[PDB]
Amino acid sequence: TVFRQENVDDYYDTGEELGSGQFAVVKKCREKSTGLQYAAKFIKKRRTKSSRRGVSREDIEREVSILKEIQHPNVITLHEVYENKTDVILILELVAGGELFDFLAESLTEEEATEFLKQILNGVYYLHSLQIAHFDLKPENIMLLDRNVPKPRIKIIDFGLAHKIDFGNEFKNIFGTPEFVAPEIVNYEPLGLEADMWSIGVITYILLSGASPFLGDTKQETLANVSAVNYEFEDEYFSNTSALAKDFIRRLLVKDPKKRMTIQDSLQHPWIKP
Ligand SMILES: O=S(=O)(O)c1cccc2cccc(Nc3ccccc3)c12
Repeated sequence: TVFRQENVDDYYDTGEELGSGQFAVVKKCREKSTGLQYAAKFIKKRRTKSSRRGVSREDIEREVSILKEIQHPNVITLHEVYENKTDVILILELVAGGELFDFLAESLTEEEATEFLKQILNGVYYLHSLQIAHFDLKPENIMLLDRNVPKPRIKIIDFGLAHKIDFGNEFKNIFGTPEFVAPEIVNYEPLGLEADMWSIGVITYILLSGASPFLGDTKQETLANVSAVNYEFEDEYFSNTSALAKDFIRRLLVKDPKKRMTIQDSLQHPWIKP
């Protein structure tokens, strides 16, 4: 699919940088015709077929195709796409409240944690209902709308690893951040919606304790810990956390993806359900 090849600068003015990655950067921007504000993601294209710099057009198109499908209060949405010889430029919904991750650096109560968690689950329920696996859920990819409120509103961002799961599983090598990837990712096994549910378990553990369940001193140690389900609830961190909260985490951090709670299970779990 080809995108708008007019100069994006004829239609938008850019401002503050919001984020920066290996082959992309996100700038706050303002559309000239409406004064409305967005987040412009500049993705560097591959210059040759066999290079490893830039993002393959297949991977860019996958992200765009998935984003075009999305309309939900807890997931980022796409406004427009432009391109030129060097970049594809996604004009995305503006989220300006910073990362959940940076909000966390400022441990949550269970009520505060579930406040965020419920929005994350609602977002994921929407995605999984559309057979979309995110594959990169972590605190850095949970963004706030306004960070200066009691219960901030969140949007799930970063669909750079997201895949449609048309057969209940995809077999692709889809490798994100060791701390947050499920054992099937570590082991290069077929992957499905279940991988996201593991990531939610890791996020929940961190929300409640400020500690990462599988984090080792090196990436290989972290990955080995994940594959072995090498985690425990440290009393120093969890002594005043309810056993039901621990139960919720325990049913997500399960090696066999078939035995892991699904997104529907997680919404009906007694810790979450009203
Ligand atoms: O996840 S995106 O949907 O692009 C996204 C959407 C909206 C706002 C974003 C702000 C900062 C970083 C992003 N991600 C990002 C990803 C890769 C490189 C640089 C930034 C934001």
